[PDB]
Amino acid sequence: PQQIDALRTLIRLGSLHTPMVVRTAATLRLVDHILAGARTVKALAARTDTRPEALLRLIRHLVAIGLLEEDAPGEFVPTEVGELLADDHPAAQRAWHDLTQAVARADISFTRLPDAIRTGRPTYESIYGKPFYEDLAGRPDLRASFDSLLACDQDVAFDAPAAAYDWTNVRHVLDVGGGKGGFAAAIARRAPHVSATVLEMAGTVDTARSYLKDEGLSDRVDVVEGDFFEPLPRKADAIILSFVLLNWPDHDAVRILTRCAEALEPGGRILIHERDDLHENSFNEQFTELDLRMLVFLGGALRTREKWDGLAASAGLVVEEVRQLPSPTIPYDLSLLVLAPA
Amino acid sequence: PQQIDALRTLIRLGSLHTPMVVRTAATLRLVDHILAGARTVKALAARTDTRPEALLRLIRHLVAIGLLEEDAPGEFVPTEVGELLADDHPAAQRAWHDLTQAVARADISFTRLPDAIRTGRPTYESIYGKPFYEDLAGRPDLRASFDSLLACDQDVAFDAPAAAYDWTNVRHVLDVGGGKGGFAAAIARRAPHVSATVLEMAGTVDTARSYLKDEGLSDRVDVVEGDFFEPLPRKADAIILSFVLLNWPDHDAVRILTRCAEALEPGGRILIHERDDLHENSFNEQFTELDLRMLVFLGGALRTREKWDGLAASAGLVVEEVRQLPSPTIPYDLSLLVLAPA
Ligand SMILES: Nc1ncnc2c1ncn2[C@@H]1O[C@H](CSCC[C@H](N)C(=O)O)[C@@H](O)[C@H]1O
Ligand SMILES: Nc1ncnc2c1ncn2[C@@H]1O[C@H](CSCC[C@H](N)C(=O)O)[C@@H](O)[C@H]1O
Ligand SMILES: O=[N+]([O-])c1ccc(O)c(Cl)c1
Ligand SMILES: O=[N+]([O-])c1ccc(O)c(Cl)c1
Ligand SMILES: O=[N+]([O-])c1ccc(O)c(Cl)c1
Ligand SMILES: O=[N+]([O-])c1ccc(O)c(Cl)c1
Ligand SMILES: O=[N+]([O-])c1ccc(O)c(Cl)c1
Ligand SMILES: O=[N+]([O-])c1ccc(O)c(Cl)c1
Ligand SMILES: O=[N+]([O-])c1ccc(O)c(Cl)c1
Ligand SMILES: O=[N+]([O-])c1ccc(O)c(Cl)c1
Ligand SMILES: O=[N+]([O-])c1ccc(O)c(Cl)c1
Ligand SMILES: O=[N+]([O-])c1ccc(O)c(Cl)c1
Ligand SMILES: O=[N+]([O-])c1ccc(O)c(Cl)c1
Ligand SMILES: O=[N+]([O-])c1ccc(O)c(Cl)c1
Repeated sequence: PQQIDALRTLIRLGSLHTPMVVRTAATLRLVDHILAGARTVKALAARTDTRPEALLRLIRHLVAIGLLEEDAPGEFVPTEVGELLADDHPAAQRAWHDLTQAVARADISFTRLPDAIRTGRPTYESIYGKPFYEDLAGRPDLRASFDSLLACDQDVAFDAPAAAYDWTNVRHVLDVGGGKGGFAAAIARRAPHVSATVLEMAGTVDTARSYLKDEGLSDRVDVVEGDFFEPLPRKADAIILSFVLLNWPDHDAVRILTRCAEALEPGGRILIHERDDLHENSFNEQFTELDLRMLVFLGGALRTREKWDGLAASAGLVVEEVRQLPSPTIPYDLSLLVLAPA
Repeated sequence: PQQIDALRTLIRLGSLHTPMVVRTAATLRLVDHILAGARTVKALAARTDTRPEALLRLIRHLVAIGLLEEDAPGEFVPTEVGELLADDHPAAQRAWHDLTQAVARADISFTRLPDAIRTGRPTYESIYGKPFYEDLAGRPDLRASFDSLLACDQDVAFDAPAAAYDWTNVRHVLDVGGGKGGFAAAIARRAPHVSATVLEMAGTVDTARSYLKDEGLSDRVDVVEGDFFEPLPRKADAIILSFVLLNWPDHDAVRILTRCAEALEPGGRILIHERDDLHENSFNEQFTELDLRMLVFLGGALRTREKWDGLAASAGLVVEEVRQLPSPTIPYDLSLLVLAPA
């Protein structure tokens, strides 16, 4: 029958149990326990305190989708794909799929995706009771998990964009929504003359200070607790917005950009570190995953190249330059947009 | 980099937004509206009352995963795979993925899959407030949706198993949990001498009677409202359990089989219509989808061939024969197990 291939393709794409099986495996640390020697259902059930027959039924789907394989009778081992759920694999995919950590927990928001397409508004609060960052504020453990996930690739998060900008004429940097201070730290290492300030939320500021202290950068990078919708705590030659604006709908993104514009020294620049696909190039799974997460988590959005041109104008800014960043690790197209006063 | 293929494979398998995007498209009847002439985002937003920019973002992922394609600038059409979401396509995949119909609604149970692997118990009640069939009992609209989904393929559901059994020495049939009476009806057509009784729950009995009335079979197939954990309403030469036992854990399945055994005429047989994969043949997506749905919806289970041998023994029965059924439509391996008193 001619449509069976198409049918199977649709059913697979539409299957909700398959990603939940992957995330359940991640959460139970199943692959770690297997690598440590528990290859049978009875051994793995003991290690995870799960019911043996129910665990077998989970394992059966993990084999069907190619994450595990039955090596000997009743003995299971990870495939090349399944091995990526080992806890210390550099892609950190176990943590990214762990239902007790911030992102896979937030992904439950997708169960109300129709509401988000109707309203353009996030569904996270309807599930967890508070909007995303307020929820993280009330759950320091989730805050910590979130901060660690985002920084899982330091070359992409911090080193590549720091290396792609000329800091020679920069004296002061303000990193707005700067997380644990990784970006500010990478700049400081490359540009010894720079002093930097990280503006962040409660909880994150302590992680940031502790990180910078560990790095021996406390004297060059300070951390300020604050709200980037209010006047910024000081002026700067370079103001960093690294994966900040995508958290926000257009009217909020403009407010943040305007606060940054108002804090620029003469000759200063605003640096945006984000995706910037041309619209015609944006129909890809990397763009849509992050963009749709921003919708249901936060009501934010990824902006295509043509939108960035528009957003800058509204904040009294102009796009001076868009620097296509190298991909030092995985092929993941990122840019550094450089904005100047209009 | 050598692991990028494996990484992409894992990320796709683990993606929760992708099936929710498919189910959102199904629920919004997007493909139907496109086929009817709404090919632009602005036309489709009007037809679905969704926010245009949010709908574009949904459509972008539908293109990325190959369900839609951009035909002309800003105009979208279904692919060969996407066309299967048309409402009248025989595979009924739009309805099976519609979040307001019974099954895709029940699939939200998978968001608590770790609890089900730990306990072996369903998560449906924890989401919807009542166990599965009690919830359907309180929502006649969902009951109706459920009954219609299961019967979407009448050749597989009713005609094939009816044609695969010799009714010559059968005078009375009892179809236990017989749904709308489709199986009983198919037997009645093939075996004019048979009288049949459908035992079902409230609500379903009215649909059954109405269906049989429409079929002109009221005089040969009657419908009884009842509970198959209680003594069965009469004796029979053939007792049908078509996709019933998988709804139930082993101890409940044995109780049902025992009630059936207690209602058999001399020489009678119990006919089980279900999957019966050998365990070594069960590591496939058809088996696991249904098996894992039974776990989280109901705490039920698919039984492999070797389990059926064991279950029959416990009910005072013996497997006389397992008839591998033909697949008149899609390749979906089903059997008719014939059980006799031990
Ligand atoms: N109103 C607000 N004021 C200051 N920071 C805020 C804020 N709302 C959200 N944030 C911060 O915005 C950050 C976005 S995550 C970005 C982290 C970092 N710039 C990186 O590239 O890795 C979060 O750390 C969050 O704490
Ligand atoms: N306690 C009970 N007594 C009688 N029927 C029950 C029951 N619990 C569940 N059922 C029925 O069991 C059926 C399982 S669905 C099976 C439908 C049909 N035999 C077919 O093959 O298509 C449902 O229709 C449900 O109403
Ligand atoms: O083709 N498949 O892989 C497939 C999977 C699950 C199903 O329920 C059906 Cl009907 C088919
Ligand atoms: O999947 N990710 O999120 C991810 C990000 C960066 C990486 O270097 C790798 Cl290897 C993986
Ligand atoms: O889940 N993510 O990939 C993700 C990335 C960046 C974010 O700011 C948030 Cl809030 C989530
Ligand atoms: O999509 N993300 O959220 C994400 C997060 C961290 C990364 O290094 C990369 Cl490359 C991507
Ligand atoms: O994809 N993101 O949203 C994201 C956020 C923070 C980061 O450091 C990186 Cl590298 C990526
Ligand atoms: O050329 N350098 O001095 C230099 C310094 C830091 C970097 O990350 C890179 Cl990539 C280069
Ligand atoms: O390789 N991919 O397809 C892919 C998709 C989403 C991601 O966040 C990343 Cl990091 C990679
Ligand atoms: O996917 N299904 O559930 C399904 C079942 C029976 C069919 O004939 C077809 Cl075509 C599809
Ligand atoms: O979702 N399903 O495929 C499905 C099939 C049969 C059932 O009895 C139930 Cl309860 C669900
Ligand atoms: O898996 N199911 O639930 C299911 C339902 C109806 C069918 O015709 C088939 Cl073939 C399969
Ligand atoms: O797969 N099932 O569970 C199922 C249930 C009822 C049916 O009529 C058919 Cl054909 C299949
Ligand atoms: O040979 N017959 O008489 C007959 C009757 C009904 C059927 O469904 C089939 Cl398949 C065959």
